[PDB]
Amino acid sequence: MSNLVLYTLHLSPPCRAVELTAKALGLELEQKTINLLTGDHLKPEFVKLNPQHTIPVLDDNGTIITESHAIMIYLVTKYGKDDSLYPKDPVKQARVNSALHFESGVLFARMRFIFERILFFGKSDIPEDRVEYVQKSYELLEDTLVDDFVAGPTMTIADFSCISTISSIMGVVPLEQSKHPRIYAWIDRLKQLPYYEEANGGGGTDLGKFVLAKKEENA
Amino acid sequence: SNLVLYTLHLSPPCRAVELTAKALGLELEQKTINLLTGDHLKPEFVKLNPQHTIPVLDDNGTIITESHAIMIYLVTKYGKDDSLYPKDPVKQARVNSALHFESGVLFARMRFIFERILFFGKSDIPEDRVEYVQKSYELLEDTLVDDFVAGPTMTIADFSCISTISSIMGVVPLEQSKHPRIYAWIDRLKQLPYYEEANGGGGTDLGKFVLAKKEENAKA
Ligand SMILES: CCCCCCSC[C@H](NC(=O)CC[C@H]([NH3+])C(=O)O)C(=O)NCC(=O)O
Ligand SMILES: CCCCCCSC[C@H](NC(=O)CC[C@H]([NH3+])C(=O)O)C(=O)NCC(=O)O
Repeated sequence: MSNLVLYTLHLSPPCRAVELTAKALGLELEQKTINLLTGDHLKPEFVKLNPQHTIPVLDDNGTIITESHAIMIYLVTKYGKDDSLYPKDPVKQARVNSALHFESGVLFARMRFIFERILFFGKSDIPEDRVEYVQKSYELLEDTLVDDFVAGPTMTIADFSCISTISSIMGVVPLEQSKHPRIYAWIDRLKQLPYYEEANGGGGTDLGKFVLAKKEENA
Repeated sequence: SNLVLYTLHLSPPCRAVELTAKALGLELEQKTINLLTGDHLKPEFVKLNPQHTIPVLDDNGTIITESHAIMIYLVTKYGKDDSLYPKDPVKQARVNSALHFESGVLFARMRFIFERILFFGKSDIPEDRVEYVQKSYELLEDTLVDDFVAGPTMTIADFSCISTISSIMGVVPLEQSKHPRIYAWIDRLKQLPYYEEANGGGGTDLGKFVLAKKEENAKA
């Protein structure tokens, strides 16, 4: 059939989670750039694909899938050769599902509460409370990492959500190494992947850099 | 033997679980975790959930944290059919997408509003917080193309959404004339014979309690 299509932007953290998932699955993704910065997500063809007007959005031969965590689950279920990235055991799957919602309701939400007002609303500060909210999220991630990976002894799509966000926010709200030895060790694991820098590492670094740059530019 | 829920009825994600349990005909044994007295910060609770949030499910020794994971787990283990959580990958992707919209958008913005009031002695709701919330309503309204959030059928994504929306509309006004789809979706849900007991009273009461805490904090 047709190559999977991702409506996407490499700077976007949930887009990078899907790109790591694809690489892990040995899937090739056709990327169509939706540039948020020149407003492409609000242009009206894109709004028909996604009424929430967010990226990523998946086009699988006419089946449209919105939302990074739904996209990654969809890809593993349909294109996985096993369920190592997304367990089929109800209990180990619950540990993954709980970690995905941690990423969306805590890690990504708090990051967005910090980045969006700068990238999109023209602000030039990061308030004391935002810093504390984010740093609290780092601490929750540290406490969750009782195992090598976020949702157990094995790497799952919940690791990809988590690192796509953490690698972006770390260079704005500092993640100090000694308060956070478990996160540090975990980053190291994921960096061992052959596709890590390419599918996430650098896009994360660059998003952090870009927010600081646009913030001096807003002050 | 008893499925146990570590819970507080005012908490939206606890009520989402309560709705799901009713929809499946399950009976939950509820154990109070009083967040207002820091029950969740105690070592006994942190052992159950290192993120120290409610709800936590205890299924005969098996510990399942996080409302959305718990609802899935429960439908997976106890559902007689798949209508509340589909097996079909595409249909299921539309529910999973609404669940992450509830956690990442509806709940996270409601908590960005409530938490500072209930725990940090704040008397205000900053302007931007109100704007985040109003924007969450508009996104939900645009999502409701069908009768329910993830299609023509009611799913666990409806329980998660209403538990929250029923709590925040008490505090940040959800204007009827601008959100007629949300109002019609609410009326569908309140038809459920277990709606009031499982959700309606708690949602209303959390709204009230936030409004009362806010006034209290503005005195002293
Ligand atoms: C260059 C910076 C990249 C932006 C950083 C935030 S990620 C992009 C943002 N995406 C989301 O909010 C997606 C959240 C959703 N939970 C998912 O995981 O897909 C968006 O499309 N926002 C557009 C909108 O919401 O209107
Ligand atoms: C008076 C009732 C008001 C409670 C409203 C917020 S709900 C309770 C709050 N729960 C959560 O954040 C859980 C959200 C999570 N994604 C889920 O759905 O399980 C909590 O335990 N918070 C504790 C913490 O983070 O320390």
